[PDB]
Amino acid sequence: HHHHHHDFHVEEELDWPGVYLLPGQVSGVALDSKNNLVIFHRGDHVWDGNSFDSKFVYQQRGLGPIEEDTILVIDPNNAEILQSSGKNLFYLPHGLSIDTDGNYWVTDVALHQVFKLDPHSKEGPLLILGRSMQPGSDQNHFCQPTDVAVEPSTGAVFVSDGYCNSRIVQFSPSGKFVTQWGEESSGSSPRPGQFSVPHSLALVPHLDQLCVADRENGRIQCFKTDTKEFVREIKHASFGRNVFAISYIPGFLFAVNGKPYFGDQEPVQGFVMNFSSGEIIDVFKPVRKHFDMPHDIVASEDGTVYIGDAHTNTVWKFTLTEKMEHRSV
Ligand SMILES: [Ca+2]
Ligand SMILES: [Fe+3]
Ligand SMILES: [Zn+2]
Repeated sequence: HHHHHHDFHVEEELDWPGVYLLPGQVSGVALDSKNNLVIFHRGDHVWDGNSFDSKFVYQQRGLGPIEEDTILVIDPNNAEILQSSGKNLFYLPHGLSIDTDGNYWVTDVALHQVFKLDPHSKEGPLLILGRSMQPGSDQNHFCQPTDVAVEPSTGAVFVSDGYCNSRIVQFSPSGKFVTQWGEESSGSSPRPGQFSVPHSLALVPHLDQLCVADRENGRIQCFKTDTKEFVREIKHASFGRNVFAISYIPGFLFAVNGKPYFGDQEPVQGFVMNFSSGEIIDVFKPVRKHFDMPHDIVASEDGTVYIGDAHTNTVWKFTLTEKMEHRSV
């Protein structure tokens, strides 16, 4: 604020070779305890108009599951693939997050399910939530579930359930339904506690909060994690129509929006917000390749930010910095 604008800026790390990877649609990103990037991709499977019918049931079961490894851990420096798994399990990968023990938490929009996986196991999922290929809206069904966040202090499993639902569901560490909140965003304006496609979750550990990217409303909703009380709404004209994904590190909320329609004024970008005020302090995009559907984002306390694209099938590494003078502008 000494010069006209703001001093924090996010910039692509150009010496990171992970941009040269050729995965399928990249649906989820996360960081493991060694700060390695972990991605969740769709191989040769694509989400299109012939994937689901009118009742949200998956059409291409006979093509089988994705045959190639679907989860990759990627070195933060040389971008080499350190390990891979997720072979012969998934149909349309979506969310990926990692709990405090290092377990993977994954969602599938075709299966309508949520998986807990031990990364160092050879004997299949530790937990499966929801019913295979069966979309629903009760305590034991999902409808195209989008993301999962697991609270390190309680072990509470939160699932954002809604490309066709409008809820967040709490589960016990043993997979048992605890509680749920949220409903479809009502007539005229959308009111607090109402989702239209809860698409991304970020926990705020020491403020006991949970943040939700409401993609169709173009906004973020924050809730108190114990009481479920609506804390706050973040909405900016810069987002445009969508907020696809969010990530928290102390001090900052990071977000990606959606691609503009023809005529739209708001480009596709990463966003950096001051977490307290909720205000956008920085806007960014890659130098190599381009955003089309940036779909998930994960930030590290060390200042690293990763983004995966579900259309250009790419992951980028970025770095948050504060500089005395702005190299650009
Ligand atoms: Ca994620
Ligand atoms: Fe300044
Ligand atoms: Zn999605």
